[PDB]
Amino acid sequence: GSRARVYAEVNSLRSREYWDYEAHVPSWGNQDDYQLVRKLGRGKYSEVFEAINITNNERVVVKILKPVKKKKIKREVKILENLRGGTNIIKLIDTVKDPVSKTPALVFEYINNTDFKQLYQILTDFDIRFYMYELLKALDYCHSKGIMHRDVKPHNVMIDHQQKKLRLIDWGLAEFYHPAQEYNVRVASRYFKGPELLVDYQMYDYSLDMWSLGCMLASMIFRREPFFHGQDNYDQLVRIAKVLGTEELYGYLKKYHIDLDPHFNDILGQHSRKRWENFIHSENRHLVSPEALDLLDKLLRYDHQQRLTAKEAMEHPYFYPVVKEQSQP
Ligand SMILES: COc1cc(Nc2ncc3ccn(-c4cccc(CCC#N)c4)c3n2)cc(OC)c1OC
Ligand SMILES: [Cl-]
Ligand SMILES: [Cl-]
Repeated sequence: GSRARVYAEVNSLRSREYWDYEAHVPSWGNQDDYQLVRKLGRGKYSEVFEAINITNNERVVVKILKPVKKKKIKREVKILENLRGGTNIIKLIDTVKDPVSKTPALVFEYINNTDFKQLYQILTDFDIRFYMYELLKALDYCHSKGIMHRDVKPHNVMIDHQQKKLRLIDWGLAEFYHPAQEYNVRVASRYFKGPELLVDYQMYDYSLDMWSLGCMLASMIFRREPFFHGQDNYDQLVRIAKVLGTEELYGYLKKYHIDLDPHFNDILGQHSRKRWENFIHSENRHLVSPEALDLLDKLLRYDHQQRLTAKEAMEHPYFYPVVKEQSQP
């Protein structure tokens, strides 16, 4: 068995109403209050449009939800309501339906986001520390509120690089953590899936998000994006094992009594645990420090229970420059 090291009992200590999302009843307003301007993106079960609120000329974003169980919609809405006002959590402004189609939609604050594929390549050492610290604030907050995001990746982190404002978005895969609950492993996006997901270990927790965050950190400081570039879910674990080593993998599986899909027998091979310094070269050297490598080593661990918590990560020396700069000249 496995239990989160932090925030394990959060939900059981709260009113049932807090976590019993199936009982939540959203109030659906009129989407006619919003003029859609342009498409910003899409997902498996949504598309998102920039919009103007006709009544007050506020620029917002409208996420039109594609056909899903009402249950998944209630989950996302209740989670967003529970996290509202939290540090660096996207603000849910309203829940609306189009009168003709009857299609439900969520309205969020607009962030003047720079595409990560443009942004990450101009970030300084300090900028990476700063934004990673901001994202950690969001994760410590949601974890403290009993919620796992389960889809941390650059696409889900909106950054206004002028305002220095970061928001964690797309809470559609987020879930309430309950100790000993077995969860579906078909979460996250391939390059950000923790080893627990890839070996079908269901008793995971908030620490899944910390794997994903470590993947982001590695891509930012080393400039190899994505960092672990699997061709499929099987190959994803092989790419991880080429860095973290196979001995440590087999150790992890034995510790948690995880049976390894035998398709891995012929593709994993035997790999040493690598030095993180191996990834340094002339074009990324300025973004790498001993502190960054120590943090990465403590996030990207097979054993989910051994990974730093969001708060432990915030306390790491890598972020000392950020903590110091929070008092302006
Ligand atoms: C993403 O690109 C851009 C995004 C934004 N701004 C923005 N602000 C808030 C939210 C909330 C959800 N979203 C979103 C958008 C697209 C897709 C998804 C994923 C779920 C679905 N479908 C969420 C948001 N996007 C601005 C831009 O330009 C100013 C962009 O262009 C760079
Ligand atoms: Cl979203
Ligand atoms: Cl250190």
